Amino acid sequence: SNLEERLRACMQKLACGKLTGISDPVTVKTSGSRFGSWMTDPLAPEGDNRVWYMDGYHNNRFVREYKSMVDFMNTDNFTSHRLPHPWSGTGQVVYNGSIYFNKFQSHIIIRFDLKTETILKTRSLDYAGYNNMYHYAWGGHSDIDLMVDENGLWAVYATNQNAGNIVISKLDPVSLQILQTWNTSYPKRSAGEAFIICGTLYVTNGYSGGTKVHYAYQTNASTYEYIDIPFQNKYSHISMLDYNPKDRALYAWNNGHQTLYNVTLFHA
Amino acid sequence: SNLEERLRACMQKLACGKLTGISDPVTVKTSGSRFGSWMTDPLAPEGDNRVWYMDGYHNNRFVREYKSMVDFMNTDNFTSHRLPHPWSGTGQVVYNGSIYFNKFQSHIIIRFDLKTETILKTRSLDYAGYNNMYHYAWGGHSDIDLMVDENGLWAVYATNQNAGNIVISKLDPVSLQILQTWNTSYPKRSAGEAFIICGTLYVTNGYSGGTKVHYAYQTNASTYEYIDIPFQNKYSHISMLDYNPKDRALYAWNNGHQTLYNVTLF
Ligand SMILES: *[C@@H]1O[C@H](CO)[C@@H](O)[C@H](O)[C@H]1NC(C)=O
Ligand SMILES: *[C@@H]1O[C@H](CO)[C@@H](O)[C@H](O)[C@H]1NC(C)=O
Ligand SMILES: *[C@@H]1O[C@H](CO)[C@@H](O)[C@H](O)[C@H]1NC(C)=O
Ligand SMILES: *[C@@H]1O[C@H](CO)[C@@H](O)[C@H](O)[C@H]1NC(C)=O
Ligand SMILES: *[C@@H]1O[C@H](CO)[C@@H](O)[C@H](O)[C@H]1NC(C)=O
Ligand SMILES: *[C@@H]1O[C@H](CO)[C@@H](O)[C@H](O)[C@H]1NC(C)=O
Ligand SMILES: *[C@@H]1O[C@H](CO)[C@@H](O)[C@H](O)[C@H]1NC(C)=O
Ligand SMILES: *[C@@H]1O[C@H](CO)[C@@H](O)[C@H](O)[C@H]1NC(C)=O
Ligand SMILES: C[As](C)(=O)[O-]
Ligand SMILES: [Ca+2]
Ligand SMILES: [Ca+2]
Ligand code: NA
Ligand code: NA
Repeated sequence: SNLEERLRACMQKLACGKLTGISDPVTVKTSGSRFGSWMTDPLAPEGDNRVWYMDGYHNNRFVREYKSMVDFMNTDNFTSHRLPHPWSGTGQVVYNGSIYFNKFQSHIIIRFDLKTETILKTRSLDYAGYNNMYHYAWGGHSDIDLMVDENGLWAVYATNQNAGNIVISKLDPVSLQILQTWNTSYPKRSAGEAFIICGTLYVTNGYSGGTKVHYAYQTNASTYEYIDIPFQNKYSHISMLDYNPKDRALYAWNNGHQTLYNVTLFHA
Repeated sequence: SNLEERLRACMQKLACGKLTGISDPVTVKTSGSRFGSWMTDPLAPEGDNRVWYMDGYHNNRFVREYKSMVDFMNTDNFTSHRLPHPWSGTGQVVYNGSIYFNKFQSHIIIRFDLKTETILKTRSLDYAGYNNMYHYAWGGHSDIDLMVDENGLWAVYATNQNAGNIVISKLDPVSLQILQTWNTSYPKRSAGEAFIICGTLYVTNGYSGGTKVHYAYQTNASTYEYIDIPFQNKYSHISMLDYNPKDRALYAWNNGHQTLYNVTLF
């Protein structure tokens, strides 16, 4: 049981490569307000296709849980979980059964276990801005963006000591301690969103109109480059874009729609 | 236990990289004739540190088994296994309990199970040269060279349809079928020795003198480049150079000496 998860994690790392393409988005659902996030747990056991869904970016503490991806498309059946604190932004992630989010109007990260419904850890992000200071271009208190890739848990934010440029920190999923930190050269307020695939942070140019990935920072070498990978902004406003390594897709909240993007990675 | 093997094979592939260096050799044993091969199974279970030893490039069918590396260094304590046919060259490999070798005066490959002492599979290598035809630069009927890396079992040889240039084939360890073939443009006669690391074939400039790895063929892209990775030829003649994925080292038969090189990957 434990060796299977160790093996699948190794297989994912072996199939890693540079982002070369983003296919056309599929519309999974039309629901919610203009802003929000949705996601699945890439470390979910066999079965367990539960979709987690958080509407809005402010003073909403209710998380919806859908049974599966198909029940998320066609039905409105769900159970609601009340978080002890409201989240800020749409930067939450669900990882190995716990939801990680930014506490409302703070730089505090909270790990909340979804089965027993209890706070497991609370830790402030050192020098991270908050309260619409280093938001993504679309605003909405998106100062801190937590995400998961083939390597584990990550925090994307910005600090005053870095002139408001994006900072990447690898997090420990249990202690929430910063294991390593990279200073990028990209202003977080000028990015429309960001996502990490295989240790590489990809940053988009904006949130409306003709969007593209145009900056990549490689953490394995602390190098960066400007690129041009366009993707279709089907409903013209994107407020959430995150990669899921289990199904190699970007999850997006797009102007009151929930959409999915297949990605292409380089494989010799 | 099967997933432990499956997880370890994944971990090895994930730790792969480009060859960047070869350390100074260490002389493990002084024995044997001018030509031969020695190796360990990269897929031996824990507790199996057996060293396998084959003296000569012809007229010998007796494989020696030593208990461990330390018994190989300091003792002459070994068991003899008599193969059903003599081997050709020094390009044998031991892999997951079987020995793979080229049968004397033929291009046939034989998989021989060591514990049951049984031939498990026989198959002619397709279009491969034999009998001192497309040998390495040192000769010794080394027409066909079987090797193992992180990805499994390989066969390096030359064909006439490839104008005498090195051909690489990935083999199935059970059926001995050719899964995929790559045509290089490196003339096998000019190759001193060759070995595969992480799907890349490395070819040395000679079996003698100031030896150097100077050619790398990347099978993941069918491209090649010229490199410069010098290593010391302690005893002036090398009849065997094999990579072992488990210990990240090169095993060599250096003119009656058995030596080991550590490799550095990127
Ligand atoms: C919602 O759930 C109820 C009870 O669990 C079930 O009877 C009903 O069919 C479900 N509706 C949909 C649309 O899935
Ligand atoms: C996921 O959680 C289980 C127990 O709930 C733990 O044993 C396991 O190590 C965790 N996996 C990771 C990758 O942290
Ligand atoms: C990032 O920048 C801050 C302040 O500019 C500095 O204290 C820290 O050492 C930097 N870290 C790296 C990895 O460059
Ligand atoms: C991604 O590709 C898979 C298989 O090619 C397909 O089943 C799935 O529908 C695709 N999803 C998107 C959003 O393109
Ligand atoms: C071989 O092993 C025996 C005992 O098993 C020992 O007495 C003998 O000395 C060993 N051979 C050598 C060359 O040391
Ligand atoms: C090694 O041999 C065993 C037979 O005992 C087999 O089950 C296993 O799959 C083999 N391993 C490889 C990598 O071929
Ligand atoms: C290699 O060359 C032979 C003949 O020269 C040809 O039949 C074969 O298809 C070639 N293989 C590849 C992979 O190019
Ligand atoms: C190779 O490296 C290992 C560990 O660094 C060491 O124990 C061994 O002696 C080295 N062997 C050679 C031949 O340098
Ligand atoms: C999308 As806004 C101006 O409420 O941060
Ligand atoms: Ca994101
Ligand atoms: Ca060799
Ligand atoms: Na996120
Ligand atoms: Na060999």
